[PDB]
Amino acid sequence: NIRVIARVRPVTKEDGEGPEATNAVTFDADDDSIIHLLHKGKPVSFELDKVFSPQASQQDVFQEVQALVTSCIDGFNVCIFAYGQTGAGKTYTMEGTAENPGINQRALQLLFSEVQEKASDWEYTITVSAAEIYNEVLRDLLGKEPQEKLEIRLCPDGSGQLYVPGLTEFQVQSVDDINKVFEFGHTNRTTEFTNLNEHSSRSHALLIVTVRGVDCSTGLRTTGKLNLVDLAGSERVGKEGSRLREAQHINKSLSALGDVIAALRSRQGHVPFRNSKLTYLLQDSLSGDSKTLMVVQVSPVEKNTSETLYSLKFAERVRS
Ligand SMILES: Nc1ncnc2c1ncn2[C@@H]1O[C@H](COP(=O)(O)OP(=O)(O)O)[C@@H](O)[C@H]1O
Ligand SMILES: [Mg+2]
Repeated sequence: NIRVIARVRPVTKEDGEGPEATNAVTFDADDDSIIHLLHKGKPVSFELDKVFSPQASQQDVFQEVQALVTSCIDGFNVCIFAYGQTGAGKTYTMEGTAENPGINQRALQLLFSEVQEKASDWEYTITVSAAEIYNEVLRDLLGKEPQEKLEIRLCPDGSGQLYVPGLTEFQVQSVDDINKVFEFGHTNRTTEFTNLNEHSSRSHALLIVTVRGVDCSTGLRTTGKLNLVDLAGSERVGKEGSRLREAQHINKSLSALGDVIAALRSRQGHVPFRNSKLTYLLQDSLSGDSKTLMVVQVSPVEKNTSETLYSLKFAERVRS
């Protein structure tokens, strides 16, 4: 149910030239689950569920996702997380570019094509919401300025399921529709009266896709949730006051996410969902028969081996 993989991005301009850009990440010839880090002259090795090299394409990465996405059609819930330091490629993996679309566009494209193949008795509705978690505050990335703080409430039917009053939902039917939603989101982040955080690297951004089906011949209903999560950057911040508090919020929320996934993966009795807004919000898409994919992004170069080490230790911790 719970899988942890790493993606090593290629060298970027930010990596520079000279000794700092020397390669530090190598691999095993036979086992694609192994990653080797050279850290301050000493080798450290890690085992994950799968490791993607700097040659891995967006399509290669999506092969880890396509089966999860089709299960949402059937009513399963899924979370996909991108984790790692700012600059390691989280947004590239999740959103991609026009020339190289990421997981978000490929997942929605696959949902639309799967829906189009269902029998004529079925009616599917696909909607998207987008939310920001900044310093444990939840706001609607697609909401009207000034965006209020949102509450996470228990459904009043006693099911124990959670909902977010006032979170906006956009109906989408095509990749062109989702592109229009994403463009609106980008513009909406920096309006004059916004309460959204300008620095995307310091907040968790969640794209919540809801897939609702009804078999119109019987009234049978399915509800699948696909949560596409571009996490705040994990890098350590050297010792603002407000910058430090922000870094501490991020550290505690990411650590809580790791605690929750590790507890779920090991099928321990107590899963501490309540310890963070992110894990509490997503608990119905993490527990039970839900499926989770954690994608740990790392830089390949010597300059970043401290943060690569921290990121890969996080990956091994949640695996386990
Ligand atoms: N797999 C990849 N292939 C090519 N370029 C990448 C890849 N991952 C990241 N990049 C590039 O690295 C830079 C930082 O990536 P970004 O997605 O902004 O990282 P993050 O969201 O983790 O801060 C961007 O310029 C992006 O184009
Ligand atoms: Mg980013």
